[PDB]
Amino acid sequence: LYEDPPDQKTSPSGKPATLKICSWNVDGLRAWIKKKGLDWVKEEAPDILCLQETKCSENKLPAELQELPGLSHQYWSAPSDKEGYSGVGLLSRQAPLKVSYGIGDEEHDQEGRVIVAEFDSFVLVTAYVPNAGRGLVRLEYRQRWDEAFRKFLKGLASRKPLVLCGDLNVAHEEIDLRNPKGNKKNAGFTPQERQGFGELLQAVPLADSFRHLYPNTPYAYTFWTYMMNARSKNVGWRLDYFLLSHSLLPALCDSKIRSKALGSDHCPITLYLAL
Ligand SMILES: [Mg+2]
Repeated sequence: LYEDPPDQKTSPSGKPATLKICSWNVDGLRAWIKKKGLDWVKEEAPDILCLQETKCSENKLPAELQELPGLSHQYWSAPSDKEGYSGVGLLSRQAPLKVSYGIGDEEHDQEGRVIVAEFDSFVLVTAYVPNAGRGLVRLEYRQRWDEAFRKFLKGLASRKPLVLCGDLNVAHEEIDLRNPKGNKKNAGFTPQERQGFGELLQAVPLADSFRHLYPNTPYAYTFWTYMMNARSKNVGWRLDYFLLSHSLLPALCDSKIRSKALGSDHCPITLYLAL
């Protein structure tokens, strides 16, 4: 019941898109390669690629990344304790003016979850938000994360327009997942997580780029459980977002969900800006 519409590559005022950002929870950089995730990146040819759940360090990266032309500025963050879990990457054609790691809070900065890249007219944040876990074992920690992240982004957005992208591990509203009723007590659709997302949009403020453009479009998901053939059945959740400072809405051309790109239990999302 879902086919992503064609790429809209001009802005509301007819200006051509010039900046293409792709974000993807890859479920392990090495498995993602074995599952032919990198071939797709080459076709998409984004100016900036944000990756979540790399499960990799800046110390143990695959060598294919070094030969990706068009994405030669590469920044990585992995947990401070063990390796093989979480982790994020940000790869850019253009060198950012400044790259920083984490959200300025030691409590929340030990799991390789956030990279901040400052560009000329905007700041890009990519995030892998803590999953509330099986049995919601981490829901209280996730609530702490949500507040600290919100406060961090509010301060960031006070100085420069913000693009936040990544796996935010929440389906905001019922339209954002195939089975809302059955998941209201499962990670990603608890009232606590949904309210945190709503407060994030209102507080910073940020706009949900996809839902701004497609306010009434159902069955549009970016994650499906590996099990039970969920992806072939489109039993999914929209967990991956581009959230934009409002001043970037005149530059917004499109916000895509790359449903057919394989390699992970998430699919990529792609943003087009006329910037
Ligand atoms: Mg995973």
